[PDB]
Amino acid sequence: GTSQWLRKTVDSAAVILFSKTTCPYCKKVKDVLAEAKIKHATIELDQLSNGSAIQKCLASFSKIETVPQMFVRGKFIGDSQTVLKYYSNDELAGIVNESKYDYDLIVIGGGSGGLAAGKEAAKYGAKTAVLDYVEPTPIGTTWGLGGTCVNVGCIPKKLMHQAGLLSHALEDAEHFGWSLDRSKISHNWSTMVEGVQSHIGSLNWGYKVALRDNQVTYLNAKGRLISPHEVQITDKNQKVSTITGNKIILATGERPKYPEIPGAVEYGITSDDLFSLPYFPGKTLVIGASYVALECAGFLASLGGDVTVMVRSILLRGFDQQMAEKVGDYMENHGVKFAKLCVPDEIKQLKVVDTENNKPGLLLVKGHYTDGKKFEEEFETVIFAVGREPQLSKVLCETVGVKLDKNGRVVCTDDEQTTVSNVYAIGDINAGKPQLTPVAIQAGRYLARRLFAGATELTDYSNVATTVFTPLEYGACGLSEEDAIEKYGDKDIEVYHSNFKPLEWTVAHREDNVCYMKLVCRKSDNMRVLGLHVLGPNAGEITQGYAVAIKMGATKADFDRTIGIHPTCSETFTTLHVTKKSGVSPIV
Amino acid sequence: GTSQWLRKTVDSAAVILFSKTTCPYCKKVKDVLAEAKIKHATIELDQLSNGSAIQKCLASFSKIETVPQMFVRGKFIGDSQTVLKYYSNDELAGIVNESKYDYDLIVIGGGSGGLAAGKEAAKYGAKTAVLDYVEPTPIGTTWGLGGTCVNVGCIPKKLMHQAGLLSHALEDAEHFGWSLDRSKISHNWSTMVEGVQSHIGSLNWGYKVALRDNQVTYLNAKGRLISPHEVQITDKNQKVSTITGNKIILATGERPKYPEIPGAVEYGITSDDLFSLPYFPGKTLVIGASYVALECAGFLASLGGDVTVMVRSILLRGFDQQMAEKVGDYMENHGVKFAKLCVPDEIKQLKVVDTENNKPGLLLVKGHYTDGKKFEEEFETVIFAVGREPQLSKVLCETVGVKLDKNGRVVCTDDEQTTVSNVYAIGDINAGKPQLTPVAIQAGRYLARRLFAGATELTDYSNVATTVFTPLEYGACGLSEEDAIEKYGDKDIEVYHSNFKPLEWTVAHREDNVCYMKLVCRKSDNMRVLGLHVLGPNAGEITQGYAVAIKMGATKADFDRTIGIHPTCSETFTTLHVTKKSGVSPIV
Ligand SMILES: Cc1cc2nc3c(=O)[nH]c(=O)nc-3n(C[C@H](O)[C@H](O)[C@H](O)COP(=O)(O)OP(=O)(O)OC[C@H]3O[C@@H](n4cnc5c(N)ncnc54)[C@H](O)[C@@H]3O)c2cc1C
Ligand SMILES: Cc1cc2nc3c(=O)[nH]c(=O)nc-3n(C[C@H](O)[C@H](O)[C@H](O)COP(=O)(O)OP(=O)(O)OC[C@H]3O[C@@H](n4cnc5c(N)ncnc54)[C@H](O)[C@@H]3O)c2cc1C
Ligand SMILES: NC(=O)N1CCN(c2ccc(F)cc2)CC1
Ligand SMILES: NC(=O)N1CCN(c2ccc(F)cc2)CC1
Repeated sequence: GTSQWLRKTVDSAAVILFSKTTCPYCKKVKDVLAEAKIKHATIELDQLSNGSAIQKCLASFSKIETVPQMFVRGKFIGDSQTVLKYYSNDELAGIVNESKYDYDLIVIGGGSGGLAAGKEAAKYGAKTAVLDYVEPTPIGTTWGLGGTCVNVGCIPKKLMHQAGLLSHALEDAEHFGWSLDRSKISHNWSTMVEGVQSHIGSLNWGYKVALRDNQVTYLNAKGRLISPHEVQITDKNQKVSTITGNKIILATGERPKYPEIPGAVEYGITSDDLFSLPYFPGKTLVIGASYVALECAGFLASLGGDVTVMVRSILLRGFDQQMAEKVGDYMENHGVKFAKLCVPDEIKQLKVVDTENNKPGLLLVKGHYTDGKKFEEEFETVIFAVGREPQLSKVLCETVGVKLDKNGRVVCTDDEQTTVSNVYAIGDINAGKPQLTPVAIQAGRYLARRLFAGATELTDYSNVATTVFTPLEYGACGLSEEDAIEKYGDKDIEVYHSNFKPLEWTVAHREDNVCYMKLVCRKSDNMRVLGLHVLGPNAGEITQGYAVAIKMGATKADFDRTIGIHPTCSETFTTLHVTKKSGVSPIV
Repeated sequence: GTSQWLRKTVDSAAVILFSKTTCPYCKKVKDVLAEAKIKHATIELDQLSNGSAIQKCLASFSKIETVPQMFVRGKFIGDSQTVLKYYSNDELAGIVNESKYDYDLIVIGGGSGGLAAGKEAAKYGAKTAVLDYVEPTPIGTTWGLGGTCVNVGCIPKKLMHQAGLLSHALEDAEHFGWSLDRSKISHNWSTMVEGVQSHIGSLNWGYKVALRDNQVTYLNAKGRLISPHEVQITDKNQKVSTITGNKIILATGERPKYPEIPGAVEYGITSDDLFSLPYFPGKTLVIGASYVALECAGFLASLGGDVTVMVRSILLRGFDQQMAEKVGDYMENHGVKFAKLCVPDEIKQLKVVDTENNKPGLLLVKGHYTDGKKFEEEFETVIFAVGREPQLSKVLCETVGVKLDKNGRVVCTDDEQTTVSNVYAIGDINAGKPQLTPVAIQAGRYLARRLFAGATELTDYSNVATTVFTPLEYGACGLSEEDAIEKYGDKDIEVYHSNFKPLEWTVAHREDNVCYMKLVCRKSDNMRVLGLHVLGPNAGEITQGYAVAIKMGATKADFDRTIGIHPTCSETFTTLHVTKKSGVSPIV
């Protein structure tokens, strides 16, 4: 038990010191390592439950049981006297640097998970390389270091969401006594894209500075694992070479899909292209019904665009469908048009994009509805948001032995290990996990600590909260109502719910009964809260704190005995009492 | 145990039915009761663990052990056959209305607590009266039903805070691509006040409708308790009379204090006057440093005013002082002037308020700093925010025997009972309790259920979260850092903290390291979170959900294992790691 943990820690750590906070020979070794700029992990035995047992297990590697023991890459290096001997004879640098591999860790993919893993590993003395490359889109769009969320995801899409929210703030301001005239104000797309892109550029540069300051080697190159320890790299000049590493982390992410129809690749775009587009999209068709599809359609309409969404079946498949319907109904009342039960058959080009005068082209979209009727209409821009997929055949030679599932994602143990013992996978390519930026970051940092600092904590992937940043936002944590009913039966499920109205909406004359919240609870388990759902402003800020309580097993009685903060939207969760079974209206 | 509960429940319930969900004779009685429009409490014995014991205890009152059994004001009325006999003989109506008093419940005070208590009691059949009166301010200001929060508190102050927040939204809009010119836009005070007051008026009316629809008698009269069961009332024609009630709830609240200096009452105003003022205050001095003082100074500055705050000693006495200093520094960097360590000596009138042209007057303020130097400056408006106090020698004859503390608040047991057995107190006048609207509402509703429906649940007053709505908002739950250190010692306290920057502030070029958050934890109790603090936008929405986790005993490990929602401000709580003891900078 203790002995198996110690064996695993010693074999995998790059540089580690076993110590006690109270020993001056420890302190003497720490100071030498600091002065020579040797980073390392440290385990203070006097602050662990069974540190006395660990102290005795170390003798199986060092033949000693005493204070100060330093190891390098699985090898006992010495006690206090021996380390200082190496320091005084200028032998230490070569000892801490000798390795059978070029790197202790190679990270393939420089995004949310990969950068977090690489920076964390280097803090404990692991010699680390991070590889990142951005394959251009069909029209040629490319970007810098940081991954999907930083460049073409959460960061730019929430900034453009905020630009959309400010249109209603302009409207509201007149009712609160400000003298502007909303009807006389317009939006400039390229001015907003320039501000968004300047912030993204400061993030690209910040990550490059962070890697340099942690002594991480950054290679802007495409990586390919050709055997358990060998990574083939190709650079911007198509020069090819090979580097080796002890541990490997796969963190290459996904890219958008295109449907298999004429004209889609040639004449449509995706979210990869939208966030740096040099011209306003104009009259726009969004094909798809994911959160990506609805978030993009929502802010385009708030910025003054003429927007239509083509929905194959339902909105937000996999989310609570009552909440999904309320989200779509709000968008439809505030401008967005919906072509329901409809799919596209072909895109025809009518005008080429005017790259000179900075204007979109013009397209003819032909499709059909699920009963057979026809769809035909012209648009200036067509955006595909019909899902995302990894392309691991680009990354991973089949002979290496890493097992994939039927969707091409990596099959992992609960500690992110693949079917190849030294190879791990994190982020969106880890099969079956929520595909979210904070999950990738936690997985990457927690893994680096297990590999290189002797930690044991695993990532917990259950009950991870979400927020869809549609014009009226939707936050959730836990099960949808229909999933709870399927798992436990309707008779064992109680749902408390209410409409509400933000105080900010009263003077602004906004809608009385559109915001909505509910708690889905299990009767036979002390009214345990299985899922929480809220539609309203600032939904992500509302939901986050409740995720801690749900992690600890909150019940309805816990929400009842907690007192609200007034005046807020969030406080409505503390006084819910209308049940769905009762049939009493939730309006206020 | 069971028998003492049953006797207390039977003695004080107005109309109560003991029942079982499965018994058709009970259903037969229920149907009769609401056809005759008789409201009542119900206790379903099959839904309780010791229902068999309660059923045997009922025989001590009725001489029978079966269900249904119906009681009125402590008296057994009959089983199914007997109730129906009274019904078909038109005797039932007189039975259920027979009382030794005019009312089952008289509530003195029609505010947050009193309205909540009165409506809840009437739902279980208590015949209820709610008394409310508004003593005019020195300049004559008065308002309608609903109490301090609704008319001169939480509601108008947050609407005016929102008006101030919208000025920075106008500034931000240009950076996000909108074409307005912030420098050419101004604010109209009276347009704002008209919109605020129209919403307040809809609340006044809504409460009167609510009382009518719950069969509660509303008396717009001043009440005075002259003996345990006797309330003397004085109406708006100075007509005086007496009403009697079984239970009495005191819920009369507080009003603002004035300092004992010349000119203060004659020429200054308080928050009671500010929210309906017919002219913009102009150049304004705020005397005081409470949350009321800083919130009012904050929105007046955002609306274009020239504002000074005169601080006797410290800001936000009783709140965490690091956070208080950050709140004030932000205010001072955005225009609010502070006269520190300074008190007023006299207010001189230079111009009378111009009631025709709708303009303030002009005042000379003279004061002094604690070292003796002099303060002298002119202002158009002087607002006193130097505390609030009850005036129970106005509500309560000393001969009744209700004990007060040295500050004039009512001394109560943990079930809100005064030293007079039928008299209870809720809300701001209950000594030692947090003075907040949701606390008063919870106390009132829970008390009504114990009096008239046999409930046992008490109000929990510990770890109640707060938010101060200054221009940058400050939310908190639990102990300040200095209180935690005093209680447990500095070596048992660990503080995790970080600055942050809202994503919304990046493109808008707002400040990098002004928002701030920390967790104050107890080392020897598994790093229990003793206090949570955050300074930033939407701080009340951020804080609320974590108050459930703190109620449940959250530790630092609970925050660490919960995953963040991205991009939000709140997610920064899920990844904190810099400790104060380490000396590492919290900047980002
Ligand atoms: C439009 C959109 C909006 C989103 N909004 C949110 C949101 O609000 N909140 C949220 O939590 N999540 C959001 N997400 C999801 C989030 O972006 C992902 O969950 C996250 O980026 C996954 O991180 P990752 O490390 O797995 O991969 P990525 O961030 O995709 O990084 C992988 C990197 O590796 C590179 N790479 C690929 N192959 C190779 C190779 N062979 N060699 C070298 N480098 C390679 C890729 O080009 C990329 O730069 C959004 C996603 C999209 C598309
Ligand atoms: C400026 C300001 C801002 C505030 N902001 C917040 C905030 O954001 N959040 C928050 O939680 N709290 C806030 N508060 C506090 C909140 O207003 C109080 O905690 C709450 O109103 C107390 O309710 P209550 O029922 O105890 O008394 P009140 O609401 O004051 O109601 C008592 C009522 O009884 C009446 N009355 C008095 N004497 C008699 C009598 N003899 N006969 C009949 N009627 C009588 C009074 O006129 C009044 O109408 C604020 C307070 C102020 C002053
Ligand atoms: N034919 C190929 O296999 N690719 C590999 C990736 N590619 C590249 C481009 C830019 C960059 F900065 C890094 C790498 C070059 C061509
Ligand atoms: N004790 C007195 O001298 N009363 C106090 C009550 N006051 C009044 C005014 C308006 C109202 F609607 C109800 C009552 C009149 C004078």
